[PDB]
Amino acid sequence: TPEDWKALAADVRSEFQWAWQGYVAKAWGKDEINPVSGTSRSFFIEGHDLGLSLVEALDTLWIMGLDAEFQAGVDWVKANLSFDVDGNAQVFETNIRLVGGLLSAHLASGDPVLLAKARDLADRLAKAFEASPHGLPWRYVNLRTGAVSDPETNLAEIGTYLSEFGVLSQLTGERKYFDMAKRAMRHTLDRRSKIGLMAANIHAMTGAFTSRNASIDVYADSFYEYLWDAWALFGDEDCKRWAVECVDAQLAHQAKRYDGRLWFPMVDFETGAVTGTAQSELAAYYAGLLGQVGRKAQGDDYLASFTYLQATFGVIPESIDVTTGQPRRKHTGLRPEYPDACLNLWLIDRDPRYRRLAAIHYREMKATSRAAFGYTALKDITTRPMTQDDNCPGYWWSEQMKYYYLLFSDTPRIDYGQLQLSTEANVLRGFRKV
Ligand SMILES: [Ca+2]
Ligand SMILES: [Ca+2]
Ligand code: NA
Repeated sequence: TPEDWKALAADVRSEFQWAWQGYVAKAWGKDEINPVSGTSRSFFIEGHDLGLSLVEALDTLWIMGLDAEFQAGVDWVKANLSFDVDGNAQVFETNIRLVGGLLSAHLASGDPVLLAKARDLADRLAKAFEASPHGLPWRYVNLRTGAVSDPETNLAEIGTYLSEFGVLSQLTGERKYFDMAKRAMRHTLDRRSKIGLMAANIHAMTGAFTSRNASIDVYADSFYEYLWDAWALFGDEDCKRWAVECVDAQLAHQAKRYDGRLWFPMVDFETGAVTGTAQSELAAYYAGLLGQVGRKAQGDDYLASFTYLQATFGVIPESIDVTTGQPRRKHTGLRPEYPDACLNLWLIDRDPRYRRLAAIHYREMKATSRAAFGYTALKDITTRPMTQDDNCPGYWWSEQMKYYYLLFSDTPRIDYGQLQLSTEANVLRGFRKV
């Protein structure tokens, strides 16, 4: 019997609403729910929660037509959320989760307060960029005082701002945000090796690389997304060029086959010698990026490596050894990158294969991660049954339930031709208001 995609979408929505009810009951205004114990935890600043999961959920709720829930969340933000806090926030996570989550909720609703708050937060983050003579952000900033800490940063944490900051520039009229984000990316691109790669680790004050490892994976990942995304969102010609050049260099020097499967291990950024054998589950975003930049066959080949992991292990292992294709770790982070890739590739030509694969992933999530008050990360994927930890990461609220719903629902609330998603799946273009 053919899959009833609309029924599956309705199931995703039902499960999301059920999870939201758990959040309201156990973690209202708090950063994350721990859905096994039915408690909450902080994310950015211990003991000074910022409603993280609530903010992350907002655009998802609106897209699903969970309007009462959306408005309850928006109304909480408007009454309660502020960033004048004497504590250190990680600049990267704060931008993609809170600035981006407020922006997508603003674009869905039109509510000016959500933009005001996004902009206030971005101005606090800007101090981290201003503290570097290169415009490379320090990793942490005190939200009240502007004091910075830890300049030993990485491509992802210097280069995952241009989508949110560029949208701020469009909405506010002030070019400073776009300019600040782009300058940091240009810094590392200008320091590409002769083979077109950047090392993943960089110092905000010296402006120099602090390792020799080029990566598509953790430390680097979303830098490469945001090059393409800035072309798509802003028509930036430099970013269009850079996106394709960077991916070309990765395909030339990092694409390696092991046991017939495509992987992208770390390599020396100048010599191309392989320098690692690990691949994170988090690398699966790259299958979608490959399609976006005009390398779809390569993207499908890379997706197939993760499809192998899903078919073999049920849940994709958090990290694997590329030389054996086996897990390196047994726990998980309830990770969204497989349906991320499926949605991004499906947006190209609507091939139902991607729906098939994402449905496996959703059903596996239901079979493994469901807990009393929501969905949780896993302790051990190798035992039967798989054992659970006790945490619903904030990104779950923005990412995989949205990906599944967008893949299955054909919702009239999104213009699928104009849809743009941040690395946190915040919708930054494509809302069709009712
Ligand atoms: Ca991401
Ligand atoms: Ca992306
Ligand atoms: Na969101």
